[PDB]
Amino acid sequence: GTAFFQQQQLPAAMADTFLEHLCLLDIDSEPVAARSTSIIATIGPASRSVERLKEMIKAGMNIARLNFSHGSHEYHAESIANVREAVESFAGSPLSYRPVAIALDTKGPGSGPGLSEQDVRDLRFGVEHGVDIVFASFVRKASDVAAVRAALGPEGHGIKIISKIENHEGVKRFDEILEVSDGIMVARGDLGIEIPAEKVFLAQKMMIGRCNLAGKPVVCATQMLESMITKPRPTRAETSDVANAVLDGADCIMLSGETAKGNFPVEAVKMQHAIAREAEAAVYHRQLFEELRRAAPLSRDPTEVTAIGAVEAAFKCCAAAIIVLTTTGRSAQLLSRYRPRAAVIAVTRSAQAARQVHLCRGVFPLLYREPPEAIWADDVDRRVQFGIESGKLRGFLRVGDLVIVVTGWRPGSGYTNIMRVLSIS
Amino acid sequence: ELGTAFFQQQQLPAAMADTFLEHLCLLDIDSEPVAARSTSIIATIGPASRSVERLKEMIKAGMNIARLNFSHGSHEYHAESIANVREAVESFAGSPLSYRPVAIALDTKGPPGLSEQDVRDLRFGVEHGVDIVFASFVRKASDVAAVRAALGPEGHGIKIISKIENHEGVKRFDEILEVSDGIMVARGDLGIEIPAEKVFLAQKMMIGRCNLAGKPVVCATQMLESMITKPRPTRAETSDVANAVLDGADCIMLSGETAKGNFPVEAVKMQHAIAREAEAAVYHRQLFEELRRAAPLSRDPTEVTAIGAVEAAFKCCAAAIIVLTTTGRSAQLLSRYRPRAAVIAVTRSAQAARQVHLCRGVFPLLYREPPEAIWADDVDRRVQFGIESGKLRGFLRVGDLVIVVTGWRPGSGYTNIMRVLSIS
Amino acid sequence: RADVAQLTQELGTAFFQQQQLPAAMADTFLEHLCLLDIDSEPVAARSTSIIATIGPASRSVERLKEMIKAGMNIARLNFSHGSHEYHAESIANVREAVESFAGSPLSYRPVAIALDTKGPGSGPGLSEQDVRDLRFGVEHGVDIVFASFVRKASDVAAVRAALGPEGHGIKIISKIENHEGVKRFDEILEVSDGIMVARGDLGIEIPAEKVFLAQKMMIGRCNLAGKPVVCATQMLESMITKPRPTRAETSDVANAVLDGADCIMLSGETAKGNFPVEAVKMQHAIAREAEAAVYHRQLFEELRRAAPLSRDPTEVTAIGAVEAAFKCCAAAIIVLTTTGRSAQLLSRYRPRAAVIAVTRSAQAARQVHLCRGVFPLLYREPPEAIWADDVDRRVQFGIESGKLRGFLRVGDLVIVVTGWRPGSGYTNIMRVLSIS
Amino acid sequence: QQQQLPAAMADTFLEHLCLLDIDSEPVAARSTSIIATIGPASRSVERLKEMIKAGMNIARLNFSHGSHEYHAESIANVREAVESFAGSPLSYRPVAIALDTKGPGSGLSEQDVRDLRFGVEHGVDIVFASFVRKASDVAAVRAALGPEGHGIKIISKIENHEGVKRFDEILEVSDGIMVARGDLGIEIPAEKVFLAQKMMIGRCNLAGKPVVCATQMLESMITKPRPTRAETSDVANAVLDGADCIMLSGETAKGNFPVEAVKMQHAIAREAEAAVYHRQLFEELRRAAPLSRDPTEVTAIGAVEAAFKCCAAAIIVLTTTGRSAQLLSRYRPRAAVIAVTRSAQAARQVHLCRGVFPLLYREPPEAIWADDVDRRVQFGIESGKLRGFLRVGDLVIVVTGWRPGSGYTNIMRVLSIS
Ligand SMILES: Nc1c(S(=O)(=O)O)cc2c(c1O)C(=O)c1ccccc1C2=O
Ligand SMILES: Nc1c(S(=O)(=O)O)cc2c(c1O)C(=O)c1ccccc1C2=O
Ligand SMILES: O=P(O)(O)OC[C@H]1O[C@](O)(COP(=O)(O)O)[C@@H](O)[C@@H]1O
Ligand SMILES: O=P(O)(O)OC[C@H]1O[C@](O)(COP(=O)(O)O)[C@@H](O)[C@@H]1O
Ligand SMILES: O=P(O)(O)OC[C@H]1O[C@](O)(COP(=O)(O)O)[C@@H](O)[C@@H]1O
Ligand SMILES: O=P(O)(O)OC[C@H]1O[C@](O)(COP(=O)(O)O)[C@@H](O)[C@@H]1O
Ligand SMILES: O=C([O-])C(=O)[O-]
Ligand SMILES: O=C([O-])C(=O)[O-]
Ligand SMILES: O=C([O-])C(=O)[O-]
Ligand SMILES: O=C([O-])C(=O)[O-]
Ligand SMILES: [K+]
Ligand SMILES: [K+]
Ligand SMILES: [K+]
Ligand SMILES: [K+]
Ligand SMILES: [Mg+2]
Ligand SMILES: [Mg+2]
Ligand SMILES: [Mg+2]
Ligand SMILES: [Mg+2]
Repeated sequence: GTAFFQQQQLPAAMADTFLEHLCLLDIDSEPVAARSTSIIATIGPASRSVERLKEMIKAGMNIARLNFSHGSHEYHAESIANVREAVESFAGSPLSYRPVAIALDTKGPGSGPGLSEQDVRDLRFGVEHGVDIVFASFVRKASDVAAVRAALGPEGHGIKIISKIENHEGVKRFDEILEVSDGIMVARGDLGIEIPAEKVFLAQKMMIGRCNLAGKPVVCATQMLESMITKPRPTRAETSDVANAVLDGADCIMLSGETAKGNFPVEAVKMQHAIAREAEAAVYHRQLFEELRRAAPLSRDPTEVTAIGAVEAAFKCCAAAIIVLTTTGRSAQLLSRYRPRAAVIAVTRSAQAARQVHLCRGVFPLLYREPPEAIWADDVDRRVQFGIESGKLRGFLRVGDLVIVVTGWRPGSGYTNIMRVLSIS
Repeated sequence: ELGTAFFQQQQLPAAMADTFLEHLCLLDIDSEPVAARSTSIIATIGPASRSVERLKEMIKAGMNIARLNFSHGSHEYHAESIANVREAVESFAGSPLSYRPVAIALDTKGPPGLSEQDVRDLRFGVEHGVDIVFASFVRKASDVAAVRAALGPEGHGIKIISKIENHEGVKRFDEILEVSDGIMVARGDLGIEIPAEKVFLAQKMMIGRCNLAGKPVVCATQMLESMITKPRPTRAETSDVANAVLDGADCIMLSGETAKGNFPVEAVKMQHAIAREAEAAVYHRQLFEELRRAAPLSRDPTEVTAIGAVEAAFKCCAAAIIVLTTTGRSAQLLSRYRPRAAVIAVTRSAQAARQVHLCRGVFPLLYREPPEAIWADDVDRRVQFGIESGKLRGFLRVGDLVIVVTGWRPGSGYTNIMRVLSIS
Repeated sequence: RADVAQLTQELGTAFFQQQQLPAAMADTFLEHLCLLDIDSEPVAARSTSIIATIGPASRSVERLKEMIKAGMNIARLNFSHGSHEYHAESIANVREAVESFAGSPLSYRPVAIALDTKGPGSGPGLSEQDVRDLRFGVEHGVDIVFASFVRKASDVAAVRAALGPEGHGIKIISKIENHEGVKRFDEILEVSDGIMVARGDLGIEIPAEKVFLAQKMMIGRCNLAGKPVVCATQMLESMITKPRPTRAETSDVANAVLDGADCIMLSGETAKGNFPVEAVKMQHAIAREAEAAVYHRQLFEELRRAAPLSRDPTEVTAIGAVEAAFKCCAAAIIVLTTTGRSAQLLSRYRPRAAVIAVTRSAQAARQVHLCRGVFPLLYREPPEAIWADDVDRRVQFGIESGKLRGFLRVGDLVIVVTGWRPGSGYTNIMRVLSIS
Repeated sequence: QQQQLPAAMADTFLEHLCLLDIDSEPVAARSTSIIATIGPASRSVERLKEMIKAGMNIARLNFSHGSHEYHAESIANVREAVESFAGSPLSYRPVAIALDTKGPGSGLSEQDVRDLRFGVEHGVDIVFASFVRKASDVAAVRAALGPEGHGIKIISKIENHEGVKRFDEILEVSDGIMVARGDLGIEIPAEKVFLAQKMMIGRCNLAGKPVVCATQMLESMITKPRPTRAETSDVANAVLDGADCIMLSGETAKGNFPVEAVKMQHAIAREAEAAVYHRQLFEELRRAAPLSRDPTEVTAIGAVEAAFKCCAAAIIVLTTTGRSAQLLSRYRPRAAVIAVTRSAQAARQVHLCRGVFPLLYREPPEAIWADDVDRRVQFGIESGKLRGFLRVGDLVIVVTGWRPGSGYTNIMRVLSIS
């Protein structure tokens, strides 16, 4: 239909140049797709009430951040329990249940060179309480990431380490840090004090670009909607900053004081949600996909090979979604690195992977709870049908849509190799 | 890894260039072609190439399609030539490393409508089971419809390749291509009907439009003309063959060179050698991107699977794309995106195996095994047949990655699956 | 590597590490972002003009001199506040601070005066207060009018009519502040001299989360049209009370420049805030960093591809001069202009080289601040007897001022743009000159 | 529209090919120079006048055949036919004389030393040096031309594997290259010659140096009045590849249709030049060309950019050595490069550069240098109007210098005709 091609900035998406793409942006072209940039909300006095956390989950919060710079272990354990109670209050309806990751933001090394003793204790607290992510403060070199990894012990092997770049050394040693990290956070607060304030945008745009190239998650953080701590609406610079972080290529956007201590935690989440949807439709996918494809090296890994085939197939038919079965989240992450316009619906039995895939843009995790079928092929199909039924319920899919389905040839992680074109019935 | 030697062969340094100009500068005469020759060779069978023994040598040299020119000879003469082609083709039906399907194409004499002789010759083609018709002097869409009507109740599966030989056919090209299975740039008559210095424009335009439409295009006439009397061609002749391949031609043709000349086998060998060199020199980076950008969005799962499979093949430098096809359509749709990987088409149809030679880079395998009771097993047996033939022919080695294209249920029109397999 | 090797041996590796030059030679926009370096220092003069609102915090002659030194190019007078007497006093103070540096072209900095109208309130047509304020502007010789709440082409015709016969030279920058203005944008831009993305009212008239789409669309269309575009409101809002801005604020300023804005504006930051000079200095520092981070390779190619073929010799000379400037990394393009038009046409192709515009018109010297990368040099000398010698004196004046201000260095290449006959509209010559 | 303008505005090379129209007639003058070998079939003064009218720009004398006396007679006949049109200076066409050496066979041969000395004594403009295989071979040819031999342009013939492999070092010291396909097709596999041709043409286009495509281009025309389909295709593809010159050997030296072979190359080259995809070509030439601090190089790119912006009918350039015209030519403008020169040798040698139309200025010098320049520019305009290049209302780009003498080009002006 003609109405379909007027929505989600589709006239601007078919432009032959970036300049004509900008000229074709339409304030009346309403976003159609689900919001793909994850929202991280920092927990605190303003957002710990189980009833308030349910409202923030409904507003769009995907990751709950625990700032270990404030509060005791007892306070953070209560935070975790309240988060989990609000999240599990929706588990009764599996087709609409939203997983929410728990991220521990460390205090940092302070005037020291290595892992502080408080960080060692907080990291072990995280492992004991099953946190999904660590936002490691003031990472300056690859050895800092190794020390965080060592402090998590043998039972914290699955925890994702997102390195916070907050100073000149972190920016200069970026490549070595990214190589050993699961992802990066552009921690603009400290970075804006450590380097000239007028240079932060260069560091942000560089790090987002390099993470997009590496296929690793990147978070844009601090003062995104700062004025919303006290005011019900943000400034023009604030909405622009959120939209530009999304247009830059950020996988996640973050709220600090806006959700931890402010008077508008639910409204700050709703504002980030509304801006991110508008900004994602305004992404010039033609140039982005082409540049991601050209820059990505050749690969002999069947997961990586299937992912680019599926993203290409998804673009060819305007697929509403790419449904992928995943154990660790990796197959969904490899689909995500090519920035498809189609939503990546990731079906998994791992509650931890379902939480952690929120770090990857455009990945919508679905927690599958059923015990395995006796016939593996039937078990794979029930999970694909679960993705279709959830997608229909959530508005991602309709009858007649085309979907790309990504599976593997055998059980277990690391064997994704099949891409199938499916029509929604 | 694949090794430094791997990335110096088949013009791979020139393939990674960021501009077409840089790509030309990086072409290396020492960079040897490794992939199998993907542009099919059509050889005209006449007095100089009719014998069963000569035909076996032409098949070994690379002939994929045998052309019978109905402007010369009689029905009896061409029936004997067809029988000799089939005898030479079936002489290799043992050793699978030598058995190659060979299509039979009937080139009509030409025309106020369809000529009485054309109606009789087209009827002869149906009775003798020809695979293709090269229809002479097609000027408009109604000319194709007349040839289509003459292919009668039994020959609707025969491919009609319209020969564009005059100003009217060039001007009415879009309407002709829409109703034809493919096109032949018949340069001989075209060079007399329009100024000789304009033929290259017509050739480049028609090849481009056929590539865009995803339909086969043949470059024909005087490609190696001097080889009718001389054992080696001129510098202009080898250049013409290489440039037809670089232009985007699916097939290249030999007329008098193989029908009446003194070096028919040498002419086939020469076209084979040039085509291999020219295919490695194709700038796939720009070609694939432009084919992709110009091709409209599709909701046909075969077309969607094909672009996914070609993208996947480039990503891992796949040795081949193995496709299961009954009519040849799934292989044709893979072929339109010009993959560097060979498209191994496994089929139970002898006709589809011969006809897919019209599509660049499609290597047909005719499968004769009895069907398995379980369809999923029958599919795996043909996929393994393609891998084993590929290993035997030199396309594949253990540890290689291949892309496998199949459908979700039996029958034609359901291709929707692309799998990345590691060769064991 | 080979398309920079000889110039790298000549100019040195240090030259090619500054002003984001490694990021500028990238083959993709993605590679360009990856190559951005916080240690790559900006070298070029700041090309995006700063508009500062003059009010209670920035009215004094002494404060205004500090603001001019900090980088203020255009003084905005908001006719929504104050009286005619109040704004006349502000204009006189701006002119006194500006003329305190008139002693030498090396210290002179021309500053435009812009009148921002109150608007039509609930009225469809021009308000009676606007008619009086517009006549005040003509009587006080303002250079620009920022016309509030423009909704259609007839609104700009009404503003033009209210300026009378003596306000023909005044530039009209239409403020787009509502849904109707955005929808009728093309018809408004066609009759306006430029546009202002008035985000404050626009953010109330349309959903706040859609303002960035309107800003990016309008900046793109103005860049395509070759007309000035201003990004305005809340750019450094927190600097009204704090000495440093938020991370969102510096990002917003950098992104307005990266979007293609010719001017950036400060409102309460300079009108009523505690850090007016610091707000101007902050916009100057961010704009210099953001201009070096512009991906000129894609920008110039896209401006070329989108611009139609032209038979106007000024337009033809401008693209030839911008192409020549990029080829040799020219330090500047010196252009002779009467109305500012030849400098504007150079400016639409976004050269990295500074456009030094030599003019005798004091008004054109002030108004060219609306065009990104145009540095106005007012020529005060009496005309020579021979026209060709007058032109050469003006060109040498640009070179000597450029050397003294640091734009030009010995060994640099400059591109010189002149005409064949006197008078406006005859630019047709481009010359490559080596600085000795 | 004419001259493949619908195909020229295409956004992709594929769509450009699809838009090629056999009814879109070429309008611009033929840019690719034709080199014709002068021999028994083309030696007469009367035959040479018809070859000049057919389009011959450079006369090649093959020193593998004939004697010094024979070639001197051929040179005299070429000069007599060329000067028969000098009465009308606005339409006179200069013709270069090129000496093709015999070669080294089994250093520089003693016969080559004598033939090169003959060339200097007879004022040849170009040397096509046979079997160049390294930079030292070019230096030997340069030495054999003596102190009174720097004026002659050395075009190195690449005819074997070593020449192809050491191409970059040969191109660096040569004025240009000839893809000598005859010997190259015997020295390397015949099916690889197209790779060597396309690589060498690309590298010469990148270097901004002339490249000639030679041998068997219209071979069948030695005995037949019309060429084969492969032959016309080969000529068109050499032009589409980026060749500055195309050559006729036996077709003009010993064949039954020498004038027809020249006419055929002229007709094909005009069609192929209009089918060049300038959008991609200019962008790639610009991107690949290095940054430069030379004002001639800087003015050249500015002028070519300005010409495309207004669809300029021509770029009129004043040149002493031909260098300013060569630097304009390397950017492949669609606009004709009309090179107004006082040097007769420069007017002949500039035929090696695609799209350069040489004009010999034979009017008296004006008193004011500034006045003298304007008359050389008006000369270009009057010749252009007479030859069909220009019409009243057209836009031209004029490339002049700031001071007399070679090496000072730095000015580009946009001028409206009449
Ligand atoms: N040139 C010719 C070609 S063609 O250009 O390759 O089409 C084909 C043929 C002949 C040609 O002369 C014959 O003489 C001939 C005689 C008797 C039976 C059959 C043929 C024949 O097929
Ligand atoms: N923010 C303000 C702005 S604006 O937002 O930058 O336009 C402008 C002004 C004021 C602001 O506070 C005043 O208080 C003011 C008082 C008395 C006379 C004139 C002004 C004035 O022009
Ligand atoms: O993204 P991961 O962790 O590699 O998971 C992909 C795996 O998921 C599957 O699709 C389903 O496997 P399971 O039945 O073990 O969940 C496998 O075939 C595939 O290897
Ligand atoms: O190219 P075609 O003619 O559509 O053939 C493709 C068909 O081949 C298959 O892959 C295998 O089908 P069969 O088992 O019937 O041969 C089908 O699933 C698919 O529809
Ligand atoms: O940019 P404008 O307004 O068209 O002015 C450019 C004009 O300036 C000049 O360079 C010099 O003109 P004047 O002698 O009138 O100052 C003209 O040749 C040219 O037409
Ligand atoms: O093309 P070349 O060899 O560099 O020389 C072109 C020369 O032509 C001029 O425009 C005019 O020079 P002349 O007075 O010597 O004819 C010079 O200014 C310029 O240096
Ligand atoms: O730690 C952070 O979030 C910061 O410094 O911005
Ligand atoms: O019929 C043909 O093949 C021709 O005319 O070239
Ligand atoms: O008028 C203004 O400046 C605004 O609305 O932002
Ligand atoms: O010498 C030549 O010209 C050749 O061999 O092609
Ligand atoms: K912290
Ligand atoms: K025939
Ligand atoms: K106002
Ligand atoms: K010779
Ligand atoms: Mg911090
Ligand atoms: Mg014919
Ligand atoms: Mg307003
Ligand atoms: Mg030779």
